[PDB]
Amino acid sequence: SLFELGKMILQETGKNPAKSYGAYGCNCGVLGRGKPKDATDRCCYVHKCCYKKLTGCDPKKDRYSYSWKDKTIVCGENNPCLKELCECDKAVAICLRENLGTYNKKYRYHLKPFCKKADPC
Amino acid sequence: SLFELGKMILQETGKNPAKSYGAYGCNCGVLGRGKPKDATDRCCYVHKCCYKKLTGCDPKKDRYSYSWKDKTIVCGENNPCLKELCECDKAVAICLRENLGTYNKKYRYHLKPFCKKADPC
Repeated sequence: SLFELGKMILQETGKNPAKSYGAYGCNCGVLGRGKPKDATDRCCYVHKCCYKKLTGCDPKKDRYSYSWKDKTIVCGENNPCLKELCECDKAVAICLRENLGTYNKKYRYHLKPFCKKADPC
Repeated sequence: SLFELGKMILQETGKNPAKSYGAYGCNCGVLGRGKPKDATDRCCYVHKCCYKKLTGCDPKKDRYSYSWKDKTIVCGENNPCLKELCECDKAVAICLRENLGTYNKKYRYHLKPFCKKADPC
């Protein structure tokens, strides 16, 4: 769920997930995707395409288990959808840390109508 | 959808809905409900209970038609669910404006474990 997603982002980035990534660019936050503004936004773009592949679970509300082992997110779920879901959130959190170097606050609270439509995943 | 909701909030409050309400208190822009921290937070509590009453449509994704007539949000649906959904979103947008007077930025990115159990809808 968003709880695990936010927690992972916190663990990887060190950043408050809601403030930094609850509404950034065209892909991080509510609504769907859009043409990404930067690398950080593209992580969320990939993340939402990753969500699309999931069936049998709810990426927003369904909680799942993972552990923080050797400072690495280790998804601990047998159930395929939850396991894939975990790996989706793990990927974006890793991706966000990797591109924190070009994070730009100007993209926070970016408005959707000023995002160009996304290509399909 | 969340797009129409966001637009209403902007139209009513004049505020970027993400910055002001994307994470406020225990009910605004956060997963689940919690005891409202203030009046603005209470708007979002009511809004989520409002959503819960809906049968037949999806609050987050289902688009609906409304208009801005004489600086008033005017829903434009006959379908009961889409109509009620629109009114749900309309009411929270208005509620948020009517409570800007006690809006407090300390409730932004509010820590969930400070939230007590919400009353039932």
